[PDB]
Amino acid sequence: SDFVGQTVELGELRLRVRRVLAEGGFAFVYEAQDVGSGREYALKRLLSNEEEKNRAIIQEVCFMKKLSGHPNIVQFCSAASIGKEESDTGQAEFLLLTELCKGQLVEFLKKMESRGPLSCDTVLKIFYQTCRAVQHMHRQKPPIIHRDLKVENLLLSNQGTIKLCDFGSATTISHYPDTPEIIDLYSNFPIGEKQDIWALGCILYLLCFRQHPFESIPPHDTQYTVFHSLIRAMLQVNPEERLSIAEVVHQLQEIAAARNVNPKSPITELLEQNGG
Amino acid sequence: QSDFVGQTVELGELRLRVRRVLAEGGFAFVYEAQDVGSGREYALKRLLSNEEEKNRAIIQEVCFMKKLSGHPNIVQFCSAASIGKEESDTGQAEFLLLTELCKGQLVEFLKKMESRGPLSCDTVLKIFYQTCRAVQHMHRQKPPIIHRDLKVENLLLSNQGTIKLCDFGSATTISHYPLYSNFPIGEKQDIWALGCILYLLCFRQHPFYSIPPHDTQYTVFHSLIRAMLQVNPEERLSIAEVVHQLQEIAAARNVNPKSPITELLEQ
Repeated sequence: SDFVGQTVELGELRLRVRRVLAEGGFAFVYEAQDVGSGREYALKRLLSNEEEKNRAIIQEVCFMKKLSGHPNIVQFCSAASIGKEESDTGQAEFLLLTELCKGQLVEFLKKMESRGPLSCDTVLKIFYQTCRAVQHMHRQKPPIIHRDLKVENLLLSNQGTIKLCDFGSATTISHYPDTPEIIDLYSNFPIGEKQDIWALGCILYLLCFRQHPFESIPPHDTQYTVFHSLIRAMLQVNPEERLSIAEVVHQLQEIAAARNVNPKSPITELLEQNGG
Repeated sequence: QSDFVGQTVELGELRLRVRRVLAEGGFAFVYEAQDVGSGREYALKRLLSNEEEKNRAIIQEVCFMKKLSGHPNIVQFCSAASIGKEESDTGQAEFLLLTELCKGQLVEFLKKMESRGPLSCDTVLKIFYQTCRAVQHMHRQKPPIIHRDLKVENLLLSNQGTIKLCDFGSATTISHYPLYSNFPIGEKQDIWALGCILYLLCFRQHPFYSIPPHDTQYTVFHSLIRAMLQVNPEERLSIAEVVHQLQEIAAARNVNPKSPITELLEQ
């Protein structure tokens, strides 16, 4: 692989591939710059030799496009595909172009470790903005379930706000039509939301206490008390007793209003630091 | 455990007497049901769930059944309904899927025919064509619906003596589909599974291969078997090509391959 250095055409864009930003399973992510305009992007390149992988990749692209437009989701810019024979890999090649963020949230959190625990207001804004993204997913008809919510996948935008970008594990119901009860487009069964709520509860716990919860709230904590009932309500062992994302977001708004915080605003205490 | 036989279940205007069990398994049981007000008979599938992942898979199955209904080789969807965990007698979410009642499972009828010797090429042709036509309807959707569990044991025979597909519990597709229609997304594995069915109908064993060296009866099918069972998925025929070849075979045998499979229907 030396995709770095190449130029890639996507519609009217001519993108110089500047460097690698991230790698792993299906895919690598690069920094790219459009020659005509100077605009900068993240370019994800996913390779497939197999029809099951084709389906998963195309599904990811559809979710990115569907969810784009929310302020806490990365913006979808464009996508393209190269057939196996016409590609330089001898594989199907998929190119997904999105907004370039400042970097991964955890890189900015590392910088704070030497200084001290995060303020409750910083936690509040990170977690609110994350939960707002998840809300936008769960409110779709039918709901889109993320299934892989983790702190290490969250991005910080250039404006200092959280962005979700990893829809490779997401799922929903296809061909949803937009005494027992006849099934209506007005259905009220959970279809995966509750596991996203649990995963978010783990994020909250980790943001406050800086340890992973499964290996209870630390008995001597008095700094993050404001979040204790939410943590307990999201980490209920029985999925059906967990809050919905609407209730989670409502509670975080109440908390923000009571703390004089606009929870949508830039997380400036991270944005003073370096992570990408 | 079927306390359910003998109950009456209301689904809108239907009042369905649950007459007996037809089929069972992990997810679900299937019952014969009869509407009191009309005398109409149905298959009633009852799917129980204690978890959200299963709720999703169930509702997905219902959505596929409803989307595919209307094709002559797909069981007809009639209605669906749910009972919440608390209001249900199981202490679980209960889903009820009501469809057309078929005559029975295809393999039951094939068993009866064993006594009479190998199936004629015409019978194989009609069974296989009608199966492939159902799969074609799936693969032609935009985006394609992939079945993923095609097997001879799951095929039904209708009351008119035609093949019906009914098991969409393993199916998948792409949601929120908008540059992409050239990529296979699972069709080739359905093709392989269908090739196994054709082989099994002719030679009465599952290929897993090799076409039996001494066969001269089913020669007309040999290349289609080989073309569907290619080791490399991308070298396998599409379902459109498969159907085209079966139609040519039919026309050369003077057979309307959509018509009732009468030789099964007298069993």
